[PDB]
Amino acid sequence: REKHYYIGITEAVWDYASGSEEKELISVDTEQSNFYLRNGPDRIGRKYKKALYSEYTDGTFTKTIDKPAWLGLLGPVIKAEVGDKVSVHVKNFASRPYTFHAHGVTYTKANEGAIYPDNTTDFQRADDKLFPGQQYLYVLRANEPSPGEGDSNCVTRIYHSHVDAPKDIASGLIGPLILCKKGSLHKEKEENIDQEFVLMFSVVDENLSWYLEDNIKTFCSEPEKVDKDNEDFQESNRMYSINGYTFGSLPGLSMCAEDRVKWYLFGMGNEVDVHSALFHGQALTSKNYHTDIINLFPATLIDVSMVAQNPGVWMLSCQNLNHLKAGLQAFFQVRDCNKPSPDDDIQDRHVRHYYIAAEETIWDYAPSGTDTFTGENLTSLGSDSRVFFEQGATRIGGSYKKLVYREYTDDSFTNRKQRGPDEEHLGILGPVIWAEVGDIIRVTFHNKGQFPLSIQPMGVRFTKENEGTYYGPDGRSSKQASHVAPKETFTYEWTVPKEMGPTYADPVCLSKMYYSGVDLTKDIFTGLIGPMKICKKGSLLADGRQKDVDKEFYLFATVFDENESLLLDDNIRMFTTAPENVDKEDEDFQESNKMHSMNGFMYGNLPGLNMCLGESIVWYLFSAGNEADVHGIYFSGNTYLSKGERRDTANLFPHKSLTLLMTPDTEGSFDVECLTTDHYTGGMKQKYTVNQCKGQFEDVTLYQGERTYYIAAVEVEWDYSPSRDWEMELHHLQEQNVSNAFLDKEEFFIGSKYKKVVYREFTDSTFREQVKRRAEEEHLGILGPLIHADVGDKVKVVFKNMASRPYSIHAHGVKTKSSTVAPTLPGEVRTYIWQIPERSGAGTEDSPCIPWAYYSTVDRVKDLYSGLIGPLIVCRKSYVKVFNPKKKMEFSLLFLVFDENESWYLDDNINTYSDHPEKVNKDNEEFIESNKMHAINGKMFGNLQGLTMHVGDEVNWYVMAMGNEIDLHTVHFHGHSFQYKHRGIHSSDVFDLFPGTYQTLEMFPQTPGTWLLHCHVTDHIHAGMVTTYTVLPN
Ligand SMILES: [Ca+2]
Ligand SMILES: [Cu+2]
Ligand SMILES: [Cu+2]
Ligand SMILES: [Cu+2]
Ligand SMILES: [Cu+2]
Ligand SMILES: [Cu+2]
Ligand code: NA
Repeated sequence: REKHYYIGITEAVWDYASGSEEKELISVDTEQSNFYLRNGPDRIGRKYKKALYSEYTDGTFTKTIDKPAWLGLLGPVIKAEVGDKVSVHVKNFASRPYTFHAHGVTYTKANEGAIYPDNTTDFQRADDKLFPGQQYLYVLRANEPSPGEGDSNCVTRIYHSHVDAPKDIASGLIGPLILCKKGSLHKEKEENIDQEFVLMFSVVDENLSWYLEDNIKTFCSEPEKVDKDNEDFQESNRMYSINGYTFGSLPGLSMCAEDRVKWYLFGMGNEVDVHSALFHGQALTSKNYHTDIINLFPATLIDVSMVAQNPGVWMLSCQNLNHLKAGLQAFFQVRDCNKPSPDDDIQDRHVRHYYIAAEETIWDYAPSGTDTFTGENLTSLGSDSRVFFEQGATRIGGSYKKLVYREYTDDSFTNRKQRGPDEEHLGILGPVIWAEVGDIIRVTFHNKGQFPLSIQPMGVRFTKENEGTYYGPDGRSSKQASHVAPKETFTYEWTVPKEMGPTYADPVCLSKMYYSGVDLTKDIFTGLIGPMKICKKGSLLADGRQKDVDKEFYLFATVFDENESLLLDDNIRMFTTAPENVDKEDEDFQESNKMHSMNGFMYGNLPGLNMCLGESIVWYLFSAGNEADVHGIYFSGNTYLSKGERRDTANLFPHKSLTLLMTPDTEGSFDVECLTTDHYTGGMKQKYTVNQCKGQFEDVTLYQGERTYYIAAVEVEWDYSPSRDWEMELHHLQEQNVSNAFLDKEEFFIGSKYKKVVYREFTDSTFREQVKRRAEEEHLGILGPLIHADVGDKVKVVFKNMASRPYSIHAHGVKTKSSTVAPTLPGEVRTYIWQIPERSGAGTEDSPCIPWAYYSTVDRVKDLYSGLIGPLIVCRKSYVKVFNPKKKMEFSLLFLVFDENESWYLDDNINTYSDHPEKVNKDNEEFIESNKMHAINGKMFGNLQGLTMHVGDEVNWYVMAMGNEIDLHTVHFHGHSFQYKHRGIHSSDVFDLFPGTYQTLEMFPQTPGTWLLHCHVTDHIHAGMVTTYTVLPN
């Protein structure tokens, strides 16, 4: 279809609380409320000026069309079906240059709506910058791999200005392009959908807007008492919002019961935006998999379905805790329009009645007081583990009073039900609640604590009465469910109807959690968290095991803020011997009580994780917390399959829950750990053990071929950005001046060139000749040599250490002989046996070539940041089969903010490169900035080159990301979409990366021009994690 959309960039004042409330929110008092919505002299408050898209009838732009209540500040909705030509008529009524850049959709270089160096001119910059008053036509065609085969009828896509996109997004220009299949739409609305909504979780940083100057003068009553760097002031401008509606203010979300609702969600913003949206007491599914949470990061695109049940009014919170108490809340209002309900009638309805008590104890994050890994007493002088565990003056140290759930046999909470053999790993986790689809869970809860508590589950049904978090006004009579008094008892009825359990395509049993629901921002962190496990009808033994599985495990990787324990007070009394000197707001104090743990154990001390070779293992993982609970739970040595995909590493977030299926092949003592730099060094690393419980020769199956890459570790001047002309043209085009923290040399600072240790390939085993880097290998940079392998091989890596301290080399997915890597001393040279079984390459639903990282493992963290990272691709042994022409290209992309401050080569870096080596205060955080290098494949600001291809090629992009907590990255390709999974059943143009995420992205280029490739997180675009790839016209 040929479609037209009239959209105008007007300027206006946007109210982030739109009256008149005066609601009852979770973990929010009016002090919180005020921090953000008072209001000068030194505070802008609750209304700001923003530039916003608006819909009109004509290209006269003389009458408008009202944007629905619930849209808030978002531009109007552009629906497009496949092959439609959409003509977006724009008029810039605002006071500055803006644009209209679309996403899941095809456009020439003069319908992009975006401005960078792309080699373009004159006729192709009419898109790139609409000056004030100018009108423009943006021509869109719905002609990518548009929605996937396995994607649903319509998917979430966005549009926004791209002059300085963070600053244009901040300023209010952002809106939804819903993208549907040919031809799902009857009268602009998906056939057989009753309700269509769009939501944005933006932490909308109004400090970054173009309208701060205009906003401080207009709203701050005394504008020279306004240090724009006032830590506090800045944070007073961070509107934790849903369509720009902070604190429960989002209006217009009402739906009749039994309505089919599509929700078109997306993240937007910066490092701070680690969302975790929850639609309270409601049925969710994404791609015919159940989802309880919906995480969203910057520009994370995703749709979901819901049949709206349970008339009433419910919270749509985000359970990132720091987000939650900055009021990232809103309500949706499920009607009782009296539609007839299709009631099965699940036969044979079973009742799982549990007896749990909340009570007190001391933990003992380290029973052993040592590091099973390094061997050391955790408190040794200089150790990274000391900080957390140190005791005396104003440091609590190693043990904390915690409330924790525990199981009792019955009614009278008198006999326990003692922690059995395999339940040894649970630790701080409460007892597992479990059920089948159709059941009726009940939980008799008794409190034996100082404070009042509850049990809020995740992903079961509960009537209003049973809801264990309080909020309103929602019409609740009893507050008893939500508030249980420090020695009271309540019970506690949940149902588990079909829609809350796992689907057709889902695993057997879903990973879930239950927590205490009074004040989430303290009760979970206090120890009030247990695992839950809802399973398919009859998939469970009457004892509660999965019918065909040997061992089940549970893991809760969270960072335990004791800092917000209900009992911080109680602990400062009970364990500091200068309690009067305890400054609760002292950074260095706060650190002491951040127990980076798994099941509340640290530095190797988790018992229970024990299994025999080749057993059916089913791991259930979950997490909770805030934007520093990004995780990569990597099992060394073994891998798992989850919904037909193969990895070894679990990316976890607040209220995320993963079910992993594993059958473990190599025998030994292997490492569960968080790849996230800080969690490792801070003690998030445990052990599991595969034992020989019969055997019994010593190989239990297979291998075939044998390949020999000659690799070497060396040791070189790495410039991160040798030209600057790209950066220079960028900033000249946007008319910005800007100097750069990282790159500019300053007085005392480094800039761009740093000594690093890179992997390289060598020809013989003499290493006198280093392989020359090809021409379509030249895009790799800091990466080591590409390593191909096929489902069957073995890989000899012969590794010389042409470096100056012990390194190693090893790869994810890959298999070896038993649970150990060998170090490789300088000058010395060594061989590694990487086996490549069935469990190292694609799974059912994986596309055939899948990448992994190979990296040093002397010092996981310091080695990795120093330069030692590479790609290993593990392709399925194809065929006798097909012949006649293909064409094909490959690109490995590694997204990493390289912490040069962690380099072994830092000393030498500083001495060598800085103008004055004396002025370098190493803890200076002007400096910890200059040396955080934001880069794709070790290169920045268009100095990652020879991403080059031709129209009609078949490109596989091997994207990976490693590193810290800051290293969440969102990959966006301008011009083109892509697919993932085998064949290409899911399409998107933003792929979400964290440390331990590796994925093959199938792209089919088709448009001549030079196109941009950024991380969509605001800090990283601006830091220089960006480049272009060129597509050429045959
Ligand atoms: Ca352009
Ligand atoms: Cu959030
Ligand atoms: Cu974008
Ligand atoms: Cu990024
Ligand atoms: Cu784009
Ligand atoms: Cu962009
Ligand atoms: Na404010």
